[PDB]
Amino acid sequence: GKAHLEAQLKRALAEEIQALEDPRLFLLTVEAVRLSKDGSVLSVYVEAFREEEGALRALSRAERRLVAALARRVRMRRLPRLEFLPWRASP
Repeated sequence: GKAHLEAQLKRALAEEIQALEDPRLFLLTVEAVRLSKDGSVLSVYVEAFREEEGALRALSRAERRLVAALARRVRMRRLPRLEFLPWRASP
């Protein structure tokens, strides 16, 4: 189901973000993810160490490379696009 795919995507994305070198992402962690009803978009809730806005911009800028990274490890015909939000916003 949905909950299981979200767990796989969360662990996968947390690892792919850790693989990025952007200093704005230092010590950033992924608190949760939520996929849209149809799987079109994955909302990713993160906890930034400093300058939360800067971390969100860094992830947003890396969105295409991150989706490419997910496509290499998750089996989905079309991977969801990513929306990055502050951890306080998680459902």
